[PDB]
Amino acid sequence: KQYIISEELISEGKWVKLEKTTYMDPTGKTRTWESVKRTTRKEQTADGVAVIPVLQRTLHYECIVLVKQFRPPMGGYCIEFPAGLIDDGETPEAAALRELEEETGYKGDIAECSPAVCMDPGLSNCTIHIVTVTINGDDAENARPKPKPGDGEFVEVISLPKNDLLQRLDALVAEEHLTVDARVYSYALALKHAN
Amino acid sequence: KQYIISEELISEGKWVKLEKTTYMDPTGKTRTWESVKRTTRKEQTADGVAVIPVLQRTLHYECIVLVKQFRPPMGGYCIEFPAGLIDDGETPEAAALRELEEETGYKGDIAECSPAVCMDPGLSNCTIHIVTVTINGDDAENARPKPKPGDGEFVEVISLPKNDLLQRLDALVAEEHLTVDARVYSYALALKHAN
Ligand SMILES: Cc1cccc(-c2nnc(Cn3c(N(C)C)nc4c3c(=O)n(C)c(=O)n4C)o2)c1
Ligand SMILES: Cc1cccc(-c2nnc(Cn3c(N(C)C)nc4c3c(=O)n(C)c(=O)n4C)o2)c1
Repeated sequence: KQYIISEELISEGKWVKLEKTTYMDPTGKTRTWESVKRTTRKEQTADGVAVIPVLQRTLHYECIVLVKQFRPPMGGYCIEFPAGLIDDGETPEAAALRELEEETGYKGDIAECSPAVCMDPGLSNCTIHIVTVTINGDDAENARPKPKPGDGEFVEVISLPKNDLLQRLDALVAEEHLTVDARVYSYALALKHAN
Repeated sequence: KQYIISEELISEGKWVKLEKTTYMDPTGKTRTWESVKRTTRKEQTADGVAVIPVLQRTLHYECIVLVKQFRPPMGGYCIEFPAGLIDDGETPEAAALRELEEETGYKGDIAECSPAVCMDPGLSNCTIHIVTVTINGDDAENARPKPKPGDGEFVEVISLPKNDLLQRLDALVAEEHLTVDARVYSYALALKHAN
């Protein structure tokens, strides 16, 4: 009932561009929006993947494997699902598994993969697949995960119990410029509400 | 050990600006990032709020109150938690209850409120509080909720049972294409994952 009329390039970087979006509202009136888009999408179903890595161990509660990373847009460190762009010709599942191993060293198994879901629709067209990945933490390869030799990134790995995720997130994040990712927190919230 | 070095304005719009961010990695090397920022943040705890509205009625499943609206950056419709900017001097909780009532007509009670969390930390500094808000659907107030939408806003309200959220989201999307918000999906996903 609403439709895009035109989208005009305002400013383009290497990774991200800014667009003026002209669209029609249901009354037939023309309106505008400032839209942020990534420049790196080609034939992918979404810009990237977020990985929900479930560390499964027979002697432990399931943990969610999270990464702590400096994020320049945030001017501080962030606790996130392992995440990254889907490479050209790569599947969400493949990107998820690769990205998990690159960032954490864990070798996971696909559990499930979401449709493309939007990161911040009121602002950007950015989408990810949320790929749930199980990690056999008792398997010897996963005994001591190494974020797979060189990477170029500086990533601390954090494993938090699934049954206490939200509280463990709040605890971590009170100390300064360390922010929880919104999706991580949404996930944590539902774990808490569901019990 | 990592910190923002300089922030260079590339392009500033009314709602959103685009910056090239120079930061110091642990190696002592300077790197750049393209960062998106909202222009509308003031002296706030976060830019805005997302509301997780749990519609509660005796002898009924809890429902999650979601909103559907055309999102120009997505050039299509998205299913989201009610969300909007925190006004000046406003609390996250107050913004949440206000935003919930504006979009859905529901008058809710604060259940809990998150710290500021990142909408998309790899791209923007955008933060929200995720505010869980319970709605007594048996109260006369909420018998007949009336949205009070803003000039430009056209918001459809969709209430999905909490106990079957992920499926009902899928069901919605099968009926016709829309994008589910990532925070909504993360929430829905965790409801199934819980335990
Ligand atoms: C922090 C946060 C979290 C979730 C949602 C929001 C948000 N949703 N809408 C707005 C504000 N907004 C309005 N209005 C409220 C009219 N118009 C807008 C915008 C807008 O942001 N842009 C980028 C625009 O281009 N136009 C035209 O903010 C903000
Ligand atoms: C879709 C999605 C969802 C969640 C996280 C990401 C993401 N996180 N990092 C990247 C890729 N990236 C890299 N690298 C992987 C080096 N560098 C970057 C970027 C980058 O996006 N920008 C905006 C940049 O400015 N520089 C410098 O993508 C992508």
